[PDB]
Amino acid sequence: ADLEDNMETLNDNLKVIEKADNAAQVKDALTKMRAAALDAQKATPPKLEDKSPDSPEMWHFRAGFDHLVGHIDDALKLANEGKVKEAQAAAEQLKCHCNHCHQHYR
Amino acid sequence: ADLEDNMETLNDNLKVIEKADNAAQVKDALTKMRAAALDAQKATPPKLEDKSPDSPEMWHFRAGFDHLVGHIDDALKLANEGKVKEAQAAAEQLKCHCNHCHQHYR
Ligand code: HEC
Ligand code: HEC
Ligand code: NI
Ligand code: NI
Repeated sequence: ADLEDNMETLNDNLKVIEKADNAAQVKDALTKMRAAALDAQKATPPKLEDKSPDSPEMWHFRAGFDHLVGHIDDALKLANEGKVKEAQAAAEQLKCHCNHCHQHYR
Repeated sequence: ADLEDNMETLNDNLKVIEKADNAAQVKDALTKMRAAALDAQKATPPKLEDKSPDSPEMWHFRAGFDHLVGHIDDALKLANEGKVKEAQAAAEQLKCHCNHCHQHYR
């Protein structure tokens, strides 16, 4: 959808992952998070409306989603190994990506 | 100084900023962190000793310090413009940079 919908999706599924106790639930939530992050990367945040596409600010904004997606992919691999707790710990650590982008651009 | 020397400097001074009794101590600690990070950026982590200066792992390692230096510079700017409580709040967010790189390479 749009950036507000993608953001609550990300937040909702972090909670799902912390709640869960098996690999399938974690995998499903991470998969949902991955789609939301890639969709949000296409948007321009309101505080960067007139910035150029390759501007330093737009570059760092887009890079933040690439990096979030990379670490979602890393947590997905752990869940696919049956390493539930390690996948959950990796998911919890995604909050650093949320907070970093927010402090720049939210 | 080698890598774990720089890491001790980063660890000690991040704690100084949180506990500092005055603003001059915040700036001085941020300055020491910045120097340690730029030195550490020129190191090879032991888990990557088998990688070239061009490996994707060495690239992400170097970029982590670039980004940490940028955010130290942001906090230094707050401190230099007299907004030292804001600089302290920004320094607290630096721990995510530590945790992210450690997740990969520590
Ligand atoms: C940039 C690279 C971001 C990353 C990574 C994450 N978010 Fe985000 N978020 C971003 C912006 C620019 C905004 C402002 C939206 C606006 O239209 O002003 C937000 C906002 C949120 C919100 C609030 C939703 C709202 O309608 O205001 C939430 C709940 C949120 N973000 C959650 C969130 C989480 C949990 C993230 C990590 C998993 C995350 N975001 C990453 C930009 C970016
Ligand atoms: C990569 C870009 C890193 C960033 C950013 C930070 N650290 Fe780090 N740290 C990194 C590596 C590769 C290692 C292992 C070094 C080794 O030779 O094994 C470390 C290690 C530490 C340690 C342990 C020190 C030791 O004697 O082994 C500490 C206390 C430490 N790091 C602290 C630290 C802090 C507080 C950081 C943020 C401010 C931080 N590091 C960033 C790689 C990276
Ligand atoms: Ni990473
Ligand atoms: Ni940044």
